[PDB]
Amino acid sequence: NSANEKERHDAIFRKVRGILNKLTPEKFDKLCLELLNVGVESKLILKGVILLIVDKALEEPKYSSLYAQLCLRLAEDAPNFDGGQPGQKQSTTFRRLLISKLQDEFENRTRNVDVYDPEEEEQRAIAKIKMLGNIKFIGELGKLDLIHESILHKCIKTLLEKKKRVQLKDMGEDLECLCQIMRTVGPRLDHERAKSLMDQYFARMCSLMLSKELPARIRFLLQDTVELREHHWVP
Repeated sequence: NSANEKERHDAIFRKVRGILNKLTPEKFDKLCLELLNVGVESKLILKGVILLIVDKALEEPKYSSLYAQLCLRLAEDAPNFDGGQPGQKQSTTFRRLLISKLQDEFENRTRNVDVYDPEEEEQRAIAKIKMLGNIKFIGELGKLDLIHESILHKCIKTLLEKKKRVQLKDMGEDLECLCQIMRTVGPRLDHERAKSLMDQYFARMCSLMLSKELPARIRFLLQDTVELREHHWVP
């Protein structure tokens, strides 16, 4: 294309970043409409929009919920650019690239944590916080059927895994995140084919809720989650 066409694309991306910056529960409705007006033009523009959204989500995980809703709107309204049958769950360009991108962030954020596996200690603690933010955003997307079962199980597996370095006394926020995910996605993941895997997860959970190394709040949070499953997740 031309140099001006490249400039036009770059100005749109700078605009998308601004919109994401001032995104709030109160402004959502309006800014969401603006984003839809300029961020669905083509495949190329969709790729950048997704890159920026995930960028912001990991910077402010507190708003995962908000950004997840933004992805839902785009998934439903953005036009398809790939080349389905009636009654089949919708499949589009946006949906496909979103799934792909989160798989990418998950791999990079994982590598940042095991980079050491002094000053380096402060670095690891920051990467450990990024990984949790990443997992929380994934949970929120799964809730709206924007990502699949495979990556969710991958999140659960890393949260329950016991590293040699880390000590049982330092897994509070890791275990707290797990209970969050479990209450958010647990019911949809726990179907017949998955009985074996899930049974395995909750056994591991029961043998930790009585640990003297974990705070009171943590082991009470595990007990409440376990009890919910024993009740077939029925309210």
